[PDB]
Amino acid sequence: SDQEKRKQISVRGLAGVENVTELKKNFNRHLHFTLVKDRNVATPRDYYFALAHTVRDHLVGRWIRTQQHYYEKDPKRIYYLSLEFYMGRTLQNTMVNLALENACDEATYQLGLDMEELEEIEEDAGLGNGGLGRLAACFLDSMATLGLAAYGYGIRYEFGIFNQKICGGWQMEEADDWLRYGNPWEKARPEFTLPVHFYGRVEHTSQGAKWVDTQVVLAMPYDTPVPGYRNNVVNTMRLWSAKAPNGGYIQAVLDRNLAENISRVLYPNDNFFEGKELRLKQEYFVVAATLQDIIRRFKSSNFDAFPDKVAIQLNDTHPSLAIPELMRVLVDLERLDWDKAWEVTVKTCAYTNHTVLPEALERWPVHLLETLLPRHLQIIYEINQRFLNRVAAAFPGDVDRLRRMSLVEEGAVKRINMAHLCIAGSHAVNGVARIHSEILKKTIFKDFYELEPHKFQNKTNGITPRRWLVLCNPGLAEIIAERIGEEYISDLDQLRKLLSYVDDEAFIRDVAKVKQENKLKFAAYLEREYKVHINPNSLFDVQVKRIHEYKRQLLNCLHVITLYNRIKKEPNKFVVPRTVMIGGKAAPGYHMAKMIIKLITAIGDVVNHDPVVGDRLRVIFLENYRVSLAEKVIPAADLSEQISTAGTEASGTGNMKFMLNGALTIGTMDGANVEMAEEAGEENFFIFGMRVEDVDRLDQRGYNAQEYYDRIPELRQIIEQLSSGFFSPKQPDLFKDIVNMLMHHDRFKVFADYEEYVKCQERVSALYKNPREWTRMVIRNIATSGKFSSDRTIAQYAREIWGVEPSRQRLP
Amino acid sequence: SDQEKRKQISVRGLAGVENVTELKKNFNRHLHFTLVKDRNVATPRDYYFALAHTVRDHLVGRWIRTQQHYYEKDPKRIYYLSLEFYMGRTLQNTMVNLALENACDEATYQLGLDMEELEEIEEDAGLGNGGLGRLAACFLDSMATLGLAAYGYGIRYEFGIFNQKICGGWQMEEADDWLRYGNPWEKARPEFTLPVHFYGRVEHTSQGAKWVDTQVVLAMPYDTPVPGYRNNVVNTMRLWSAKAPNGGYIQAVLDRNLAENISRVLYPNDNFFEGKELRLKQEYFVVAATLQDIIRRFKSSNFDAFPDKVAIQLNDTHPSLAIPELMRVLVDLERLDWDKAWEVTVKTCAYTNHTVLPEALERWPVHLLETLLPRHLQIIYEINQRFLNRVAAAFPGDVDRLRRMSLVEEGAVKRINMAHLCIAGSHAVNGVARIHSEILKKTIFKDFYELEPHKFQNKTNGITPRRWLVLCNPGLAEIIAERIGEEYISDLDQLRKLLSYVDDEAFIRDVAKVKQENKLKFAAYLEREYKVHINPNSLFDVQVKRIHEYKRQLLNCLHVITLYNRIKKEPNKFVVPRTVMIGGKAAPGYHMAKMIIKLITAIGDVVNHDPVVGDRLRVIFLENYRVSLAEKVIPAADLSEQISTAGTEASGTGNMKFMLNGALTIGTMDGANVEMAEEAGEENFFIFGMRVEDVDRLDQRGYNAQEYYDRIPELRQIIEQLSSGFFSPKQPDLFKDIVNMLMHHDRFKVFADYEEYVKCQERVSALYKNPREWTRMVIRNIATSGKFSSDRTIAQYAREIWGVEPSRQRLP
Ligand SMILES: CC[n+]1c(C)c(C(=O)OC(C)C)c(-c2ccccc2Cl)c(C(=O)O)c1C(=O)O
Ligand SMILES: CC[n+]1c(C)c(C(=O)OC(C)C)c(-c2ccccc2Cl)c(C(=O)O)c1C(=O)O
Ligand SMILES: *Cc1c(COP(=O)(O)O)cnc(C)c1O
Ligand SMILES: *Cc1c(COP(=O)(O)O)cnc(C)c1O
Ligand SMILES: OC[C@H]1O[C@H](O)[C@H](O)[C@@H](O)[C@@H]1O
Ligand SMILES: OC[C@H]1O[C@H](O)[C@H](O)[C@@H](O)[C@@H]1O
Repeated sequence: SDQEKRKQISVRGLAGVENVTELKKNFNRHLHFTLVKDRNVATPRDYYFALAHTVRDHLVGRWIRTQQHYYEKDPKRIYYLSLEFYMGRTLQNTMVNLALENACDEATYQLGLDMEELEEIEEDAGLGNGGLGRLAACFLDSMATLGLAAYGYGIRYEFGIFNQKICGGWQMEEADDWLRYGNPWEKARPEFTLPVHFYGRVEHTSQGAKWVDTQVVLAMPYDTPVPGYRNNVVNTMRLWSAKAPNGGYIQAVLDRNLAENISRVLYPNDNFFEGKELRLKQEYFVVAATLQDIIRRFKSSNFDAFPDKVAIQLNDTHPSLAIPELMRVLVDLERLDWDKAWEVTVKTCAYTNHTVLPEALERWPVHLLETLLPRHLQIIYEINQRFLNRVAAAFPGDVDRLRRMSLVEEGAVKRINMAHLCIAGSHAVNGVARIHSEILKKTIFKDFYELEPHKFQNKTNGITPRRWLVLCNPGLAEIIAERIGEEYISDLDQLRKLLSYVDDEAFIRDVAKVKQENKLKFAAYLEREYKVHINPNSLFDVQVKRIHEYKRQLLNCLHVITLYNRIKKEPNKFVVPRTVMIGGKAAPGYHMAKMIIKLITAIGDVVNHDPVVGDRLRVIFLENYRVSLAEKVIPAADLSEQISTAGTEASGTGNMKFMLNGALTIGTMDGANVEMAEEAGEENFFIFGMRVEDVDRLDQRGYNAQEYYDRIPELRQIIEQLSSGFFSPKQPDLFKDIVNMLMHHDRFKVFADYEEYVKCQERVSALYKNPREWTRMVIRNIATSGKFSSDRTIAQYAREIWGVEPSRQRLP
Repeated sequence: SDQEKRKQISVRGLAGVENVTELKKNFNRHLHFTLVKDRNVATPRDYYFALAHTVRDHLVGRWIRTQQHYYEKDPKRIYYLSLEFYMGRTLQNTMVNLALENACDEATYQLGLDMEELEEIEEDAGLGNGGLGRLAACFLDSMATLGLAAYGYGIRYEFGIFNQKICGGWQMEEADDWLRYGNPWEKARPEFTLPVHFYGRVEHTSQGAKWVDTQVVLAMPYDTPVPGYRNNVVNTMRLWSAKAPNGGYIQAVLDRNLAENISRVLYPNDNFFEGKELRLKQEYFVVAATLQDIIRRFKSSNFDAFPDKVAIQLNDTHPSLAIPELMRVLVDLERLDWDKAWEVTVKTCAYTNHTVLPEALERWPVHLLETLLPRHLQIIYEINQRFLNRVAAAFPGDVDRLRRMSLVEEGAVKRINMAHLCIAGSHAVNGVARIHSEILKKTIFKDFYELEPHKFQNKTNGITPRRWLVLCNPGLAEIIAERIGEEYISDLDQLRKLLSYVDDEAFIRDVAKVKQENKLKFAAYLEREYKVHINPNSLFDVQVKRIHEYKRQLLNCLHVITLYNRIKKEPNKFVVPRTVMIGGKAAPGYHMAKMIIKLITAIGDVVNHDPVVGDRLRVIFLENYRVSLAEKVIPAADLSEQISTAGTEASGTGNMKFMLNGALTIGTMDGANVEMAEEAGEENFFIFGMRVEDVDRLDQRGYNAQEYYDRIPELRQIIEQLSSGFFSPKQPDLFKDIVNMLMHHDRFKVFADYEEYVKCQERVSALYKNPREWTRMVIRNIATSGKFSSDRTIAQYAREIWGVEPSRQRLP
């Protein structure tokens, strides 16, 4: 009795068995009881929510069963700490991974509703800037699919990356109010709310140190379910929200906004460090709450065993304060000896590096750290002293090495090198692509690689075949399925078997048919939503990624102006029609990035209206590039632009998405491009330009852009056009900053790769002229894209860093 | 087909038929799917939410059916505009009105849960300061119960009235974060979001005037269901929330908080005007959005008919901008002639006055109005000019009358008298108690009553018998029910029939038994929650209401010190044991109110620890008085203190609650006390002190507190104790401001009513000494409390102001 009567309360029976009748029944229940509406007043958005709640209900039993499972079994837990999780939309993904897509599609059909229309109502959960943010998302999906006891931990931003609008040809930022109509996926957990401390001071009492007189900010966690692919595993992504703890009364209540501002906006910087105190607060905020929750879970089914039960993966140095914080907790609060604590910390943390550009790495001024986090600075100084002691003993006499390896950067404004803090406090440091990891070992982290070689590894990036194939390209996924089955969805290497079809006329016809369907669908979408007309029988040339000088959208710009100038030169000469699409967001304070967007639209303004050009060349800027737009444009792409200066793009992931969806690649030997070319065969790739060794040689003697300008007539013509106002009649000097940079301050040597890039593009169009051969080369690409699935990347992280074994065994 | 297939989507079948099996089934469903939890980790709060969602589901069909009904039938609609709705808790109330209380009680029993415990988790929706806010709430309940097509319209405050804490004997304010764990009762309605304009300027174009260059703030509505008593009617309370429309990017996103601050906190002023611009914004905010929604609904099933279809009731002058706003819309936007528009407006609006104190009435400086609402000020000036033209024609030559009646108050700081704007723009003005309405006609609104007698009415206040009897005193409700049935719950006049039992020994025994049960339960609650010990066999003397000088808690203080001094004087003389309880909140900036709370605790500090006093007298301050505490302490009260200075308390409603729950009343002939004494018979009341005419006579010759001090030795002793530090040893002069006010600046003549109050209290204890006679007098009170049910008040408003007929006919 009594407590035995509570056994009734169980998940036991849900919405049935996963079919049309019960689904309709539940959609209906949600529309009336959850949305408090009826068919006469229900809005399209209401229907979207009704469907989303019905689908979400199917996650619950699994979600509860999975967490119960980890509690019972008690496996080692993996914690992915990141300040970004670029999740995109959740509805379709959930349906696909739960195998409910068809049933929901039919149930919504019988209720007279269009599921595709409804899916379009959901907006992106854009809590990320780009690559690094999307990687965390793909990683969450793969860890679930591989049955790992993994937890994603981040910040629940009220405003994700800004929604970009184009006005007058310029980018305009708009707050991304994604939580306006609520979020049907998350579930707040008040009872796990935790306190995070700031400022204050340190007093050294008999016992040890004490952090006193601090300002408190509460951290309320919101859980979002992350379903693996058809294995009945539902993992959790826990995002923290800032809440005030509990000039006059009114102002005091209005001032609660100050403390809650911590989780207000995602800083829109991609590959760029901005030392704003509010960002430092966000970083400490996610770290402090996360570590408390991790230790709680550890204590609930001493610390010697911590590393055998916990793995903390730092996505970049953003959550690096986890190192000194874990030490603070173990030493100050748990009272362990420093060295035993340090052993535990190193064994627990591992650091992932995503870039080699100096301006993209974190170096916090010590004055900012001493006032905001006084005891963390003290602990960092002690970590530094003991680390420097070790290198000094390993390399006696080498004082300059000590200076280079120090966690503290002396100078006008003393700063703390966070990357150095991470290497010292992690048992594994990793690059995200073979070439990148090697560059780390030879340049920026060389001193560290020499002191601790065992620490450095590589983990080439990947993307999830679920969202990036099954989800976004059903057509491609089905034709691949009719030939080889469905086991590839969680074993991408099986795509290899498609090589056996390279000379199969049916498959060759099908690959091309799927592509043109996608091209047609994308063209329809652009005309409907933006009233933009694009020629579907043109080659879709696409460069989508954040706007950057290192990504060289400018090089792409030089090429399209070349294509235009050549056409005007010889109007009646045939050219492979092209629709050149460039999309991506610029960071608010990045002037050159904003000028590049303006140059792109400016070029289009001339190119797109020249009668002699007509249907032959069209240049368009894809506004507001985000995960959901990627899922639309990537599958309709013919040519994938991956032209960063060799040695600058650590890996890239968009490159992999384009390859998986049937596009041929034109790029440099940079990042993962190297490994992708290796996988498909350089003969099936369009690699061009300088190699890393080539830019290094140019650096040794000095890069003189004038040389290339004096030697290339076609290049001179374009700069002359830019400078004279040909692309900006009403404001002739509009692009003088672009021209000046290119001519005298180009760190990314655009002119040095111009000629080879233009020639390589000539060969791309030569191949496109032969559909049969273009398609056969495409098949050889898709068939070798298997190594780039995040399931592979994750399995390596698991076996070589976390010390846990992946698994595709389903739960009941 | 197609659109005929959507007929399936219907409310048709819900959670069954209203019994235990289906209720358990649904509680369970909600716990797993809505809270995403299971019995092993569910917290008590989770269970509370599970139960609340299950109950809420029963509201939906009715809620949808009711609104559909008003749309089909299209009755005249009544709009109750108020800046406060003191709703208290919703769970029990909903269960009671839907007749689900017993079933939920049993279903939660079988699931091993304690419903009472769970109900205690819900916190008050304290969006009100006191009387005026509670009245709107009681009114919402009665309008539903009387089948009126009524809509409550207000602001969804993020923070209601502050939670009061007592520290060191002083009040400490704490933000009331009532939406922290979410609100299971409300349902946001994004699609009805509306724009509200501020600042800007006015330009007079050919056509007419135009309000241009304004700052926009969006208004998002949240609906809360309000169920009538067992008639299947569910009306709506629509509360507006402020949302920003869509120094750098980051700061710009952080600055969205500024516009959303409008709906952040309820100003904690009770009977006091504070001219803060943020308050003016809140007032315009609720008015502008509300009027747009009202006109939308009007247009969707010309303006001549507006008054036949719309009634706008202004709760005080808070939403008075509705008058100039309705004119702005009709003239500027709908292009109607001024006079036809004015006719429509007056016929549509009616104003309710709640006080006569000058400091409690709204007078907005014109500079504040010209910058924030430039065209409203222009319209107010035109309304003034035309109104003054009418009085001038009605009273030729009377220039001083024009000056007194003007909507504009000249002087150092020109201001707009909002009460005057309301009378001019309403077809009915009303006081809230017979004596109050008459005072309006003879003093403050005299000039207006002389120009338009037909306009002035009275509508004596009431309280709802559902929440204030059935809900809070089940014991009393059941014994009354065993004698006369249940029809009284929506026909309170039937309580009259209990007079037939005044000499019935069973009923007499039962009334006293119910009271002592409540006294016992309250004593248990105070010891559990506050570790406060009170003697259950003492007479519970209670004064709960906001702390004010006009309410004279100080007079009550003088009495308890008298009781103490008399006991110390003659220790061995018998006295009726008393537990004097005083509770209520002080406005943050009201110094005297805060000193009074401190004096109360100070007195307790001495009284409660004197060994010779022992169990005989105990003085306690009930911390954080709010609607849910009222429901607990009022039913356990023996003596209800209603001692405001005659002519100051417009009505009062707590007085009525105490009468309905079996407490005898000690008070002045003020507000509704007059009508309550009339109903039960003054012989069954404890009326004392000066009457209105008596304070007026004192005012004519001058109030000299020194006279009373020189003539009353016992009074002199107390002031001497206060002044010397007897109640504040460590800070002797702590209460010098209280003493100084009483001696020389008492606008409320406390000393003038001291002697009569003390004697009247002697007679109260004389009666208490005789339980049988105390109880019989109590019966005569409860039996005549019927006129004070808000159902009566509302029926009068309906028939004499709104022009609509009440109805108890149930819906299916
Ligand atoms: C006690 C063991 N856990 C478990 C079986 C959980 C569960 O049943 O979760 C389901 C409702 C999705 C879960 C959990 C526990 C308490 C409140 C809320 C959650 Cl969410 C967690 C966690 O920290 O999140 C567990 C853990 O490990 O501490
Ligand atoms: C079209 C007629 N109305 C009606 C039958 C309603 C209804 O079915 O509401 C149910 C979901 C609780 C209701 C309504 C209409 C559209 C969206 C949301 C609501 Cl809530 C209202 C309103 O303004 O609130 C109506 C009105 O009058 O305009
Ligand atoms: C995959 C992805 C990225 C990363 O693209 P790269 O070309 O590797 O820089 C950026 N943004 C979005 C929306 C993505 O989907
Ligand atoms: C009824 C009520 C009031 C009004 O009380 P009066 O004594 O009429 O001023 C104030 N506060 C609360 C919580 C109430 O329930
Ligand atoms: O590692 C994930 C991604 O992180 C960053 O955004 C890098 O610029 C990119 O090259 C890398 O692919
Ligand atoms: O009208 C409702 C209430 O409004 C105010 O709070 C008055 O002080 C009170 O007397 C009245 O009862």
